[PDB]
Order: sequence, then structure tokens, then C-alpha cells
Amino acid sequence: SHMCLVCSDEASGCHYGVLTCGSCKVFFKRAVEGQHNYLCAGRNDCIIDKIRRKNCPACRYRKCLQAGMNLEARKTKKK
Amino acid sequence: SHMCLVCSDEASGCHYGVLTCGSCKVFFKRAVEGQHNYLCAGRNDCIIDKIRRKNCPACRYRKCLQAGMNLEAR
DNA sequence: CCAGAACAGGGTGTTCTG
DNA sequence: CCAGAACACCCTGTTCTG
Ligand SMILES: [Zn+2]
Ligand SMILES: [Zn+2]
Ligand SMILES: [Zn+2]
Ligand SMILES: [Zn+2]
Repeated sequence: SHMCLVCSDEASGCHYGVLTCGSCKVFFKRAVEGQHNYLCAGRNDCIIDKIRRKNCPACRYRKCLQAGMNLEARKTKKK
Repeated sequence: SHMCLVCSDEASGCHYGVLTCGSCKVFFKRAVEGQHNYLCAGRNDCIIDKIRRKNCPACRYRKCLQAGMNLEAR
């Protein structure tokens, strides 16, 4: 009830439909509004926690998608 | 030969005793002075090529070390 | 030609405003 | 509360100077 589902830092609200911190929120929005042609250097399961979230934007974006994050979630909730 | 021995980008000279590119050179200096204790997010065997050298400072640093980089190139 | 400094770009993170 | 914007910092990479 308190921590980000993407990196396990302290959540700051339900953003794009999921509990996340502010840094995961803006990271997702940026990935979604632009390009997200990232490449993993490991095996697409990089551990995304508070520090290492910087290491692999590929895995970080994957873990946002897998958690259900989507921009329209707030509008959709109102329906 | 003229590719960087850490990330395989085009090398720019012999830096800290190893053929490397500029970004790796300064990455390595920054790593040593910073004492950041990088931690890998995978299995300590990340691929470090040009397109991915930013992804893992722990592995990039380790790879600098294994390549023989050292701040006193006599 | 190379180390370190200075300057620059890219990527990430926090506070503000609707 | 939570959206996007504006402001801010961190991390990486290139050109300058000793
Ligand atoms: Zn997060
Ligand atoms: Zn990854
Ligand atoms: Zn390199
Ligand atoms: Zn690694």
C-alpha cells in the first residue's frame, strides 16, 4: 500500500493505473510519448530496484507494461 | 587493431594503459575516484558494446579492470 | 599522443500548476 | 488525487588545455 510496483521505492500515488513513485511515472510517460527502442544487456529480467532502475530502461519499461501501466487509466477508471 | 577493448566502439588511443575510446576512458577514471560500488542488476555478465555500454556500470567497470586499465600507465 | 579540465548532451528525478 | 509541464539533477560523452 506504500511502495512502487516497478522499482519498490516509496510510491507517490496511483499513476497510469498503478502504484508507482514519481520517477517511474515520468519514465513511463517519456517512454510512451517518444521512442523506447531500448536493448537489454542481460536476459530481459534485470532487477529493477531503487538504484538499479537506471541500468536497464528496456527491463524497466517492460516491468511498467507488465504491471498494467497505461496513460488513459484515470479516464478509463471514470467509466 | 583500433576498436575499444571495453565496448568495441572505435578506440581513441591508449588510455590508462589500454586501447580504449574516450567515453570508457573517463568512465573508468570517474569510477575509481567515485568509489560508487556499482552493483549489477543481472548476473555479473552483462554485454558491454557501444549501443549498451551505459546499461551496466558494474560490468563496464569490471570489464575495464579485466582489460588491464589502471590509473598509472608508467 | 595522452591525462584531466571544461564544456556538452542525454537521461533521470522533483516540484509546480491544472 | 493525479494528469502534464516546468524546473532540476545526475550520468555519460566530446572538445579543450596542460
Ligand atoms: Zn518506481
Ligand atoms: Zn535488462
Ligand atoms: Zn569504450
Ligand atoms: Zn551487469
